[PDB]
Amino acid sequence: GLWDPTLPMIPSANIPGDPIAVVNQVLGISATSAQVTANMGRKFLEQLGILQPTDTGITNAPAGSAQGRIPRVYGRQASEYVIRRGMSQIGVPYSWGGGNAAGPSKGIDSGAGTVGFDCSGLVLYSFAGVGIKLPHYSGSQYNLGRKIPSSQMRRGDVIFYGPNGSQHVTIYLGNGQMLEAPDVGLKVRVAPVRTAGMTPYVVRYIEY
Repeated sequence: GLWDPTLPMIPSANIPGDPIAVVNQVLGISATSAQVTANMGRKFLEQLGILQPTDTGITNAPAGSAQGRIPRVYGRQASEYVIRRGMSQIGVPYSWGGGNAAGPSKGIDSGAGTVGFDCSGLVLYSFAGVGIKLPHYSGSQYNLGRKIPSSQMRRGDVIFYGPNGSQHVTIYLGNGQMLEAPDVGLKVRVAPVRTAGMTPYVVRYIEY
């Protein structure tokens, strides 16, 4: 069928726009995922020695393009930083609708009382570290980046499930393993790649 039958066979949480990501009620400040992501992207570009005045920090490339703001010679470094961000969240609770560019957050519905990540929240959190700003919905994430045949997926590519990638999303680690925020009551985990429900393409956000 069209779905990974180990997970709920429904579209993933679809949270619109540019959510508030950081709140400090003592200082009186708040800022959105796009603001936090831009900040991280500028820092990353500055650490590569390439920050320019025209850089907002959002390092997004046009959907389908094989060229982006992060130079190819630095793409492995960028991918490894994204993977280390994601892996640092191993053990954080799953929460449906949870997560933003700054970390786990309260979800919606089954995730309303849990600070955690859902599938697309973990992906967006991870990639935010290098300025790549992703929407909080797996199906919208599936329409960005560049498609790679699933048979040719590589470490750092992003695996999708369900029609239009709507059900679930994970980060491929190589060697048949993936990082994911799986389902209610579980934790961010490494698990074997599942092929049931997998789309015929993975998405590459960082070229190298």
